[PDB]
Amino acid sequence: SDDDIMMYESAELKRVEEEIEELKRKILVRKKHDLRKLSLNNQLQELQSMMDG
Repeated sequence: SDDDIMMYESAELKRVEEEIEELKRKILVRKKHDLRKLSLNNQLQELQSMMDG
């Protein structure tokens, strides 16, 4: 059964692949999240300074 083992490794490779695609999807969600968070942080700073002077 060395082609049973091979079928197991083949199934494990497919699973890891789907994890990497899922991970890549997360990272992209997180980049857009963090740009938006940065952008908001700047808007609040401009606002604070506007009330300052």
